[PDB]
Amino acid sequence: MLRNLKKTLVLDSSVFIQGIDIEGYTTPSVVEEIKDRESKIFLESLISAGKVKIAEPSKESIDRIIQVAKETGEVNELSKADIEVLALAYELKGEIFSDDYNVQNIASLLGLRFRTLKRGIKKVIKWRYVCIGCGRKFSTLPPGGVCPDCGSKVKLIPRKR
Ligand SMILES: [Zn+2]
Repeated sequence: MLRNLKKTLVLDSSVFIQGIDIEGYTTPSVVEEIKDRESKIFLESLISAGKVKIAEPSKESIDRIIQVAKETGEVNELSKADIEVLALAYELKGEIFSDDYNVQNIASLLGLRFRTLKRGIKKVIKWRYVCIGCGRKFSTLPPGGVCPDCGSKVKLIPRKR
């Protein structure tokens, strides 16, 4: 009776920060660090409403992030909650919800489909030019349109996204 639910989905700490009513699983790891009132009452209520169920990842799932992470460089430079949520969803091959700069990247290189929020920029810029040699990014054409880092020519590129 009346058991509407989405497909598999895992929710991050940040989802309980913004006020995003959604369903799925939550990490008993991250909730230990959730000290606010909004992000408590909301999380606990959705839990008790059976919108979200408790699940922490397998070790191999954590180690999965470590593999691709040590290949991209920042291996443990990411927070534990971050790794924990992401890992779990990769074991389920389901879905994720978050809106962090690293969280977005990791799910990207891991190939896992996720949702994120209506922000757009909070410090970053657009850009539109690329060196051909050292592959340096530019937002403008340098003098001669040549690379102040390798001397090679610079050319235009497609959209950021
Ligand atoms: Zn260059």
